[PDB]
Amino acid sequence: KVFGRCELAAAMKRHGLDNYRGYSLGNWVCAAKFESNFNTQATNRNTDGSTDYGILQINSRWWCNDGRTPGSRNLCNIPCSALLSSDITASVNCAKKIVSDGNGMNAWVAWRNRCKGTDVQAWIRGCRL
Ligand SMILES: [Cl-]
Ligand code: NA
Ligand code: NA
Repeated sequence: KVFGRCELAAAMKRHGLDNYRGYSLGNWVCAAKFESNFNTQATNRNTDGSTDYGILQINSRWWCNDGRTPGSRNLCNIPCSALLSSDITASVNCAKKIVSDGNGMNAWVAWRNRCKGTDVQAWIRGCRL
């Protein structure tokens, strides 16, 4: 599913991401835009042989099981393919676990490089929320 900006903000709000660990909603929308272009089916292979999956590009080295990442962990306890569904429940719950882990949203390279320190409110401007 390719989400619309406002449609994604509303699903993110419903699942309790707005101000989760102090990250306002526009942070999560902005991270989604640059990680997956709002596409729940996006996959990207990393140099280390791990793969990122879904709307928040959650990585198979720590967070989900894809059966092909030697010696990885599965801390969100899910097959990585669960992260590609048009329902984002699995991605959001897993993201709550990641963002609590110590580095906050710096865990998302595109967030650190493209969203951090910018006017992230712009990402939810005009949304009926
Ligand atoms: Cl933080
Ligand atoms: Na915001
Ligand atoms: Na594996």
